[PDB]
Amino acid sequence: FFQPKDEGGYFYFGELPLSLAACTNQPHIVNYLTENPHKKADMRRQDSRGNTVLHALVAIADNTRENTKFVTKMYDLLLLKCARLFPDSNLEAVLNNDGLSPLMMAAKTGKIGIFQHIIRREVTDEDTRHLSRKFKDWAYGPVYSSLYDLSSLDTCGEEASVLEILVYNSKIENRHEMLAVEPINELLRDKWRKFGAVSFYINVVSYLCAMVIFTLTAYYQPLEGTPPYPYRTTVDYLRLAGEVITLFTGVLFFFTNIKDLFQLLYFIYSVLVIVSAALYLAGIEAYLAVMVFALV
Amino acid sequence: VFNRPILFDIVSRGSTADLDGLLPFLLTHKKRLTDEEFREPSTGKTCLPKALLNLSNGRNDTIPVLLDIAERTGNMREFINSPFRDIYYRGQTALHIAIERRCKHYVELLVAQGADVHAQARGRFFQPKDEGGYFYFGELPLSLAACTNQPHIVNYLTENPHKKADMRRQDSRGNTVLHALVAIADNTRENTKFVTKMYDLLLLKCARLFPDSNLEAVLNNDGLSPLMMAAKTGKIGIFQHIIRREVTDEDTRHLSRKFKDWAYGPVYSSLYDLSSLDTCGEEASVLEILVYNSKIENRHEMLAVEPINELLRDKWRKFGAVSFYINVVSYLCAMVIFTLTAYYQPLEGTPPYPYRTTVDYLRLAGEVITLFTGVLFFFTNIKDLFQLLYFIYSVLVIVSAALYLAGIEAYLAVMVFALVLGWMNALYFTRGLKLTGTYSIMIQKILFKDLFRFLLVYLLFMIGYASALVSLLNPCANMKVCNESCRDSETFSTFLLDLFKLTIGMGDLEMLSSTKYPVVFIILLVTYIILTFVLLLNMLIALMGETVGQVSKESKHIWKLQWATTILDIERSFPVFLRKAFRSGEMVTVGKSSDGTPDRRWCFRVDEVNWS
Repeated sequence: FFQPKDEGGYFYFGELPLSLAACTNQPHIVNYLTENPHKKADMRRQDSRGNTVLHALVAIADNTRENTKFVTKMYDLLLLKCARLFPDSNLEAVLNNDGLSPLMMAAKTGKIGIFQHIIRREVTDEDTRHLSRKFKDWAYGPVYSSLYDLSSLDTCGEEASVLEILVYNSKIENRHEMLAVEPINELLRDKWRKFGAVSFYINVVSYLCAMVIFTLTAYYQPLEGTPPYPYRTTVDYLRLAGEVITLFTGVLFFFTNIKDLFQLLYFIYSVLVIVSAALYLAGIEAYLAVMVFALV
Repeated sequence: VFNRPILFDIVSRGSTADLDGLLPFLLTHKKRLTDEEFREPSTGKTCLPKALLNLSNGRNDTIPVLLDIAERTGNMREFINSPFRDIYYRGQTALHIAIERRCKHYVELLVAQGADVHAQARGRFFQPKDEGGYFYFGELPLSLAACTNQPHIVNYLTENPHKKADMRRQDSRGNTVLHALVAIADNTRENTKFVTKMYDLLLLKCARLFPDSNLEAVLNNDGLSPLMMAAKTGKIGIFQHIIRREVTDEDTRHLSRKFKDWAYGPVYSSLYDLSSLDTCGEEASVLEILVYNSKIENRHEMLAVEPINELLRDKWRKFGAVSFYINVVSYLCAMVIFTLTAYYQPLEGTPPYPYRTTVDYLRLAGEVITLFTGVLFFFTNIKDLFQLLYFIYSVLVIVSAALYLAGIEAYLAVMVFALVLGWMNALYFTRGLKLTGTYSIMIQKILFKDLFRFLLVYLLFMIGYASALVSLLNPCANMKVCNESCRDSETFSTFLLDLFKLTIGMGDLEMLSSTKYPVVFIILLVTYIILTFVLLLNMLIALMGETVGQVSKESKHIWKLQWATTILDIERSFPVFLRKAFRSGEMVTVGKSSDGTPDRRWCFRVDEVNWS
């Protein structure tokens, strides 16, 4: 009954009385259970699913106005609580059984509201503001040089950066809309005007050149039967230099997909180029038949 | 006192408790606080700007004490003039910072002791946002208060029982406070409201205090009027307001734009001025920059203002359609005459110059006026020193003239180029009446982008597959079974010809079963031709069907844009000083005090209807 609604469950709050009060929006109960002149619980202890109260709080979050308002401030309340009462580490760093951050789980299931808020929020009182996200640098009248943090936004597959789950593994109804947030939409242009178009154009021009070279080596072959390996003369150096770089493109696109252990087509390309390489190494009839498959 | 850091700490704290009794040391060791070593040489900031940079509630009450110290040295001038020196923050006398933080008290003091009412901080930080700049206000303290919307500061700096600045002095970019005020103007409600009235405030100020000339007349380094710069960057709001505004109090209303003539109940014969609206390239009239040089996101919308939209019709119903029809009919006649002289020529070889008989007077009279149209369209574009096509027309007509003057063979070859290119240019007139020129919209996308890239990629596809097939005859032995005319050969490219003939989506090529001739060749051929000839062109057909629904405003908009372009160049083609449109107006004292010109002060009259 307490599992999420995709495992036959009816309501999943987090299997913890503290989180049970949290999701159900009973702040006074939270203040009591966190601290009271008796037994008291720490939001430290995660659940039987790897989650602590924050992750749960994100789970049952929704996008309707009501299911954003209260949860927004409740999250910050409990965060500041854990901060003050544990002013050495932070709660945000703790990961679930899948090792995801609460921000990560916010991204995956596409919870717009809580994510849109957690990306901006800054701690006003500088007493302990050392967990804020948005900063300030200077305001010369009408222009604020605002400064957005990036610490789990981009590390290229080293700690499951959020942008990765946004781009590759996301099949989310709100995947598009979430990208409209400032420090992501801008980061697109930032990675674009540098290292964005340069390598893209390099790759497209090199690919077109390789394909035209394969066409070249195709049309200038000895025709009318008998395809053995004829490389013995200077004019055949052209075909030799074309086929070696053909096999080179093959092994390169092979290495591209073996590192994954339009995502396999360029690999089947390499497979057929290797078929061609073997068949031409044999140098027997009915063996150029795969060169045409490779070209097409 | 002991170092630059200690005093910076003292002042950033905000209490002179650590500064008291330091001035007798300063005088003791002749330490003049003006000295530069107490400035971090990275930029040059001194005690005062570092002080004012830190502000609690608007009061860091050691500042007057520090200035007392400066006068204990006996120096304020060197002190209060300590401009920042680098490429990021250049100049920027402390007064700029004080005004930016907006504590009119410290403003009062600094100005009273007297800093300067001029410091042109040209640090790249202060450039516009298209030269790496972050904020461009106008390099003048007065304009700095203006843009930042601090009216009281404006009243103080304009006039006060001390040094005071005149909005006369332009910037290091040719601009005075009005031009700047237009620069940082925007189109959002907020960035229109305050700037609207601030502009009028400062304008009336300059008027009253300089009631001989006007500020509006002063031009920037590019010689543009503030109204001009408003037009160019497409600032709708400030422009829409400056075109209507009229000075209510007739004491000095001799700068207003809209006037009144009579109101017979519900009809007001309102009268809009035109003094920088139209002079045909003599003083950079605003309509010119609106029509020719404008590539503005709001170029269309700004035209919706009354005394411009009406002026279109005004120049249309007179001198608008007459010369347009004259030009189109004369052009069609010239082209049909060139066709005439083309078809009636001596054929079957031998094109010398045969003009010796009466029947050849027809060809002579046709070719002379052909060369005349050529030299005319040549003169059209040489005055510029569908804007060069009619000139390349003339170039090729002159090629034809020279080649026929030679009268040798292979020399009529350019007459056909001339005829075909002229009948292509026939589209230039075919963009006016009857909603002609709709194609001229869609050709903007299909010829340059869509059909272009499609034909490129498809040609590459088919040539690659052609190499494939011409290499795919040796196994699957040489046979290309006769189509539904190259036979097995090795020459150079006849393959490509007959193969393209095959690729023609002409007749649904034969089907096979129990293969005897090339076996795996046919399946590749059929799947490829299905790919390219059942999807690609269909991809493009669907692309057309979806892209055609983009015409929203650019039908009437490109229609009146044609109006603008054509009509205005028409005016630009013949003597405008002749009796033309944009008629006269009411006489002096309601037609004087030049933003333009004589007592008539040429205006237009629009008859509005309203009930109230």
